[PDB]
Amino acid sequence: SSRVIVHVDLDCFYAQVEMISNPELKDKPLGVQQKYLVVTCNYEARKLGVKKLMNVRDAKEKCPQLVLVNGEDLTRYREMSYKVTELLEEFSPVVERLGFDENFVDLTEMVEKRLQQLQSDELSAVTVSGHVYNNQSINLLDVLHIRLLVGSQIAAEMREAMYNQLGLTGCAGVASNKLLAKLVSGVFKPNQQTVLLPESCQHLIHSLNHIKEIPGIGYKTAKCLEALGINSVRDLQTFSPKILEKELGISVAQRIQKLSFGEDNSPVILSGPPQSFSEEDSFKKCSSEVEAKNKIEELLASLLNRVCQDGRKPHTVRLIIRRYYGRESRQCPIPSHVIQVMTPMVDILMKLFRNMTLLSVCFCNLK
Amino acid sequence: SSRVIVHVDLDCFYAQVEMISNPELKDKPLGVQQKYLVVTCNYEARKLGVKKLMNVRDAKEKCPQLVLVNGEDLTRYREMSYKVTELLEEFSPVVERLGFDENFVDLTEMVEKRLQQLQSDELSAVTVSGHVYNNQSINLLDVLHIRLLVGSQIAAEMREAMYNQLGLTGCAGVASNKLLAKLVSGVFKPNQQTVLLPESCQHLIHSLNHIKEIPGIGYKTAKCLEALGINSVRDLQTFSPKILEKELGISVAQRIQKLSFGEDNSPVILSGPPQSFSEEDSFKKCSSEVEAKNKIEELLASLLNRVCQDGRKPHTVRLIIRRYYGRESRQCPIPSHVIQVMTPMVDILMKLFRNMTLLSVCFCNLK
DNA sequence: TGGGGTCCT
DNA sequence: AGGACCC
DNA sequence: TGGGGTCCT
DNA sequence: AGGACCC
Repeated sequence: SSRVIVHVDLDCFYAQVEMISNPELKDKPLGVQQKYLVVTCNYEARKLGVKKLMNVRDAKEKCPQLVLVNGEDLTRYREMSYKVTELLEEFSPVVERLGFDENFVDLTEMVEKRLQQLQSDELSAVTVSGHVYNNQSINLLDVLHIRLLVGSQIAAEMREAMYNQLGLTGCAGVASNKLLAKLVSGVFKPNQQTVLLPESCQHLIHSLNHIKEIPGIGYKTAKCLEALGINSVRDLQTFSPKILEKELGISVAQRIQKLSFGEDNSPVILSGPPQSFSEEDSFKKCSSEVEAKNKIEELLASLLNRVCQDGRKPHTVRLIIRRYYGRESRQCPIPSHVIQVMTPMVDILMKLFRNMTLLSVCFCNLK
Repeated sequence: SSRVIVHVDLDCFYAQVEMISNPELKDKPLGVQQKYLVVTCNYEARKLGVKKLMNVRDAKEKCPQLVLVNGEDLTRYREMSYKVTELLEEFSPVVERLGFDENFVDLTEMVEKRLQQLQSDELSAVTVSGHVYNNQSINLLDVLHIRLLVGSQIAAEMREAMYNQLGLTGCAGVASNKLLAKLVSGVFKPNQQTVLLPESCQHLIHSLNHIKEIPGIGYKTAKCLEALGINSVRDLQTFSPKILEKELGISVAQRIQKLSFGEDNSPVILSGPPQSFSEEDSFKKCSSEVEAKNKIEELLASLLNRVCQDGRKPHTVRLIIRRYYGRESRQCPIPSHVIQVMTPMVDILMKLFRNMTLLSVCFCNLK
């Protein structure tokens, strides 16, 4: 029943991609910006206060030496993202993407195939590659420890190949399910890896400071957990199954309570090609109304080329909005013959507009 | 590009299935009932006024000689339904179900495979099997007429095999798309078949008396069409694309307007095994409230056995309701280990009940 | 106006 | 989750 | 608080 | 269609 999962997490991904394109930014503290935000920055900058998602100003007045590059156009990041995934796919086919810079790979079959290949002998010489989560002692006679170590060896090879073939660094974490692998991948933050032995599971999960830090617990369930008194991971573990059942509903509840013990049975799912391609414009005050379909000609132009390329054709169009959490969409089929340019598409987007701080087009339901 | 589609439509299906089970009903006018309704009756009864979906009383006082059988339990009808479909599948694999008693089969490849097998000779001796829609003359030199005739030959073989192997009669209609095949299957009503030549398409579509008779136009779009003045099929054909576009939305509108010309590009889709299994109880006044989960133990019992059997296991449960058009549901996952009896299931159905004229359970999302 | 079932938003 | 379609 | 993306109800 | 999650 037991699995060996690796979580691969690329360091400051857009900044890496930009640092490869312009090497005069390598030494220099680098911010990648979108509108008013600094969405990511390389190491040099991070250390001098720049962070997470700061202002192009609250972030410049915490570091004047800031280089900025625009990363609103996601194209190159998207391409390198799939290069990474394809590369992990070549190790083992079942790879799951999470955003552009994370991948889970189920290494179970591969770890076993290596283990069967060793003679009862070199097995005593199995070693770990990278850190062991809470500096825990390894027991070479524990079959689960041996498998996880062989998994940390695959992980280090994924990272070496990602570096040698694509020029990217990143972290990895090896554990027995996706929750834990992703929790432990970030213990040694910059370009390192960690393996979690079973005995330190509670240590890792109790090292969290709030239940929002558990992947799967979002902005909204966390506010509901709070309203109940639940704040630490231990409060969640010990809370009444009943009340939570009856309050977040059986599904959400009996799932996030397992997560609070480090238990998570969800399989790594094969992502394969994307289910949709969409593009957005942000702009606060700026869409008057009707005139700003011009906007609508551009996301199309961009998208059309991308949609093209993949080969597969979209059979659904969608348009999205906000005014001054709440966004609206209208969907419709894409007329069959127009599948097989812009012209009629703009038109069907323009009643999808009229039946109805930002605008987007999505191509969904590819075939 | 051109297709040959057959629509197979079983005569008074539940009554046939019951007439096979109890032959002392064969001569006798037979109603199959559910609650207060006579949902179907065989020929003998139909002719003496009994119809469609009448009262067990407004229908008995239009015919006192009525035998009634209960057909609330859909089990045997459901089994014979799939026997029919499997039998048509053996002619050509792409068969689409519509309710328990209709199937579309795309005969295009099969008609061509027969045509290639004939020598330039016997081709002049191709004949039709059954009626030609508006008594239209056949042109043996028209390649579309020849294909449709070979399609009426496949149809007659489907009907003979359905009769010889399963003991069921029914109608068939052969045409160039599903709209037309289904429109023309019912021209000769009891146990006969009709083939539609292209030149009589407008005749058939204008023989309709209201646009609700066009398959795809339902209760709600028909009321909207009315509100616009649109009543005949010809009003719909001639109505402003624009207004209708802008009023039912581009998708519904540009689709039902094509239908009003007899044009319909939708493929016959392979139904294969069912996407869900559900059971219902009706009862007006009767669910007090909480106590009537007892109800909830039964639909389960029934369902569990069925779900079992198919082999494939449901990963989603759902519960449905109405109070005194509008029904409510709550869905949730089925706990993994309980996939692999009743006990915990009733329980997860009973919070799905408490977060919340009739009740039902659905097993969906089989795997 | 039963007792099913499918796909779309 | 709910609407809309079909039998 | 960008500019993407996925699955569920 | 909209909510909820993740990066």
